[PDB]
Amino acid sequence: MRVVVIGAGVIGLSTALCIHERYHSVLQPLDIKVYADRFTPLTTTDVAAGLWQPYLSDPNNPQEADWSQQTFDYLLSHVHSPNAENLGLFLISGYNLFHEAIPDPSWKDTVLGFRKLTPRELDMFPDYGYGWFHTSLILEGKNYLQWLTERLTERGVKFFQRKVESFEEVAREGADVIVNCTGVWAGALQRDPLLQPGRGQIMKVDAPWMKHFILTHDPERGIYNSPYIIPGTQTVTLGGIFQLGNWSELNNIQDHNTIWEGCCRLEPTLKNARIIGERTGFRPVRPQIRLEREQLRTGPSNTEVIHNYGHGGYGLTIHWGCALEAAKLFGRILEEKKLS
Amino acid sequence: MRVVVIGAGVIGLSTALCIHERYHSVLQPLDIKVYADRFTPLTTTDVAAGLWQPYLSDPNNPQEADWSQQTFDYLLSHVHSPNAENLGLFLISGYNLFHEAIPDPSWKDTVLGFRKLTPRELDMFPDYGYGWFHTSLILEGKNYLQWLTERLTERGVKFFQRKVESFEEVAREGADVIVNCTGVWAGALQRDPLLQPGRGQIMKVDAPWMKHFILTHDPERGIYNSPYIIPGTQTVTLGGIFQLGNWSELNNIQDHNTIWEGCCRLEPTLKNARIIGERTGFRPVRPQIRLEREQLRTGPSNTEVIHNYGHGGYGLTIHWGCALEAAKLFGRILEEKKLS
Ligand SMILES: Cc1cc2nc3c(=O)[nH]c(=O)nc-3n(C[C@H](O)[C@H](O)[C@H](O)COP(=O)(O)OP(=O)(O)OC[C@H]3O[C@@H](n4cnc5c(N)ncnc54)[C@H](O)[C@@H]3O)c2cc1C
Ligand SMILES: Cc1cc2nc3c(=O)[nH]c(=O)nc-3n(C[C@H](O)[C@H](O)[C@H](O)COP(=O)(O)OP(=O)(O)OC[C@H]3O[C@@H](n4cnc5c(N)ncnc54)[C@H](O)[C@@H]3O)c2cc1C
Ligand SMILES: Oc1cccnc1O
Ligand SMILES: Oc1cccnc1O
Repeated sequence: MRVVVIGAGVIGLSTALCIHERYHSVLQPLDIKVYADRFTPLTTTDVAAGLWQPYLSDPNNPQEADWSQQTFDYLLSHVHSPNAENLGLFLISGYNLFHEAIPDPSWKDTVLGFRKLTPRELDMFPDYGYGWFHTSLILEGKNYLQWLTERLTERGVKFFQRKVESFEEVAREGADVIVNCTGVWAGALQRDPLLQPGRGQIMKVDAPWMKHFILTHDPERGIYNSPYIIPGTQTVTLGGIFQLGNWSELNNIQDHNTIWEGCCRLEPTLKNARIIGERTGFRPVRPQIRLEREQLRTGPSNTEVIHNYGHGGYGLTIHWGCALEAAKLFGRILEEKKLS
Repeated sequence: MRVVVIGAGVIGLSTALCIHERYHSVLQPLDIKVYADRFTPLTTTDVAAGLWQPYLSDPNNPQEADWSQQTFDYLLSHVHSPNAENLGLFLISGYNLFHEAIPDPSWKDTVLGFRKLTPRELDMFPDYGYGWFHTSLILEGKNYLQWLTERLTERGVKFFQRKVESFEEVAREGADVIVNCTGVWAGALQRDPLLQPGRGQIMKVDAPWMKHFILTHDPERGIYNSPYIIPGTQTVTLGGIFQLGNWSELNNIQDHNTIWEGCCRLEPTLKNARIIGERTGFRPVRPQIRLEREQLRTGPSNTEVIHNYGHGGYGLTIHWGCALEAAKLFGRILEEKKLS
């Protein structure tokens, strides 16, 4: 039973882990290998602040609401363990701000102590007249990736640095199952007109007095395109850039100024902050996550492919539920192959 | 009009400033001097984390409730000014934890978004079965003292390092008004059996993933004797030591282990925190603050004394209200001296 996971971002590594921990005791030769073009300092997952918050509107696929929920419940049950720091997991509260009244989010009961902003609170934000406060979680991409990595290593999973040119190439070389977690780059292996980059650019700043996240929302400009501030473990993330179809993996002066003007307007104390770093990445945007099986007809017998990609701006928020679901699909392959 | 402020902790410095800004334009020869034995790194004020939160039970003197509200309102009006960091002022949310239901506090409408804990939140704290969540402010002593100092200097207020042996000594050398801001040490200038040290000890820790304050309450061990965790700007404060009558300005191994065990039980992730510093200070405990006038019968004509001391575990919380009220008493001296 030879398994190749393509992708070493959050989706790949979590999925790889979830499959191993669930089926290594019911499969004798269960070889799991991770093939990736880039690893854990240099993926999109690394660029993310790691805040748990799904989109405000209900998911096209209501399944996604569950996957996010399961991810929250799971992370929360580990927020008070000696590991948390190593994962980069911790609790944070903060504000979602809007110009006008809007309906509560579907997830309002997943988070802790979700409530509307009282007028006292809104006065700290001239530009805003409505919003929420709640306590969520941060799972810092970098850390989380390192942790998954050493968890995978100690479980025997081998890692290889390579670009896969096609599914067949990997099946040809002997994989029985292929787990496709190639993110925004999925379409280079199998055309997907629905999958597209939402370019994001962030600034890492030194503002340790910042203890709340602050997300602003403008329907006029679109989701993820309004300034946000998200404190991390060691630094504070400044953002508010979302540009569909842009493939330029390079920091942009204009976007820098936009991050900075928006965030300073939002929180004046930020002016005396020190700029540490800046980064760009590509949310793998898609009307819904592709997470399903496909029998790839190649040679004598077809090899099995589990797709797990298109997590847009919520990959950390949802990764774990998706990983449990990929593992499920994996178990169904086994029983059909009469190996369970 | 020669004015002497005795004391350079938060009470001295804020009262000095408050008096200058309110009366420098209505008195020509208004000279203000601060006499203190210890300054801004070496005061009890500096040992304090800076959380704004009055005692749970109502004050002996209900005036104190306003003085706190006033301090809060004022600090909150500057939370977003571009000075804030220099002040060491910032917003923070957090938990008050209890073993049993208790009535809401009187200040519940001063803080932001005050509410009770939901069951989900309580599960993060086995040992506790009830509590609060709300958003407050932190005014870090060290920074705030540094800030007042530069404000006072540019106002031409002179500081002198010296231990004052008596009120007479000071009046003898020319002061018309004396502002008594000598904290826990006040009894040495005028016996006060009501005033006593509530010794405290705290650990400063490197735990920057900690974004919430956590205060625990136990009636069996009593106020400030229960473990607490309070994130600052650069470090986190570990505490929960209150000992009436203890005059030992020296870090105690036992207390160290108590802080540590209590806080680790409370937040297991603190196990891998790095210990940076440790400090001891003396809460100026007294059944109520002494903030009032006294005409001290010295030499030919008596000199006026404003007492401002005995702020216990809540000096930073209340200091501003206290200063405005000390200035008011000052205004009354002037009109009696027929000089307004
Ligand atoms: C700026 C920003 C902020 C974000 N903030 C949040 C947040 O705050 N909270 C949240 O939940 N989500 C957030 N996200 C979303 C999150 O960043 C992404 O959803 C998530 O990282 C998607 O990860 P992935 O594993 O799908 O892909 P990636 O992390 O990009 O990993 C894809 C992997 O596949 C590999 N690969 C691709 N093609 C091949 C190939 N042909 N051969 C070999 N290897 C290949 C790549 O090398 C890489 O290893 C944010 C996103 C951005 C851009
Ligand atoms: C461990 C600990 C933690 C605390 N945490 C908090 C908190 O989180 N939030 C909060 O609101 N409060 C807290 N407090 C309470 C706060 O620290 C005190 O209320 C406050 O510092 C008292 O300030 P003060 O200016 O009266 O006295 P001090 O800060 O001690 O200043 C007194 C000054 O008077 C001088 N002085 C005294 N006698 C003489 C003399 N004869 N001649 C000359 N100078 C003299 C001293 O040198 C000193 O300069 C804490 C206290 C402790 C001990
Ligand atoms: O830019 C983002 C901010 C928060 C969550 N997801 C994103 O993509
Ligand atoms: O130790 C303390 C913590 C918070 C407030 N006051 C104190 O004294």
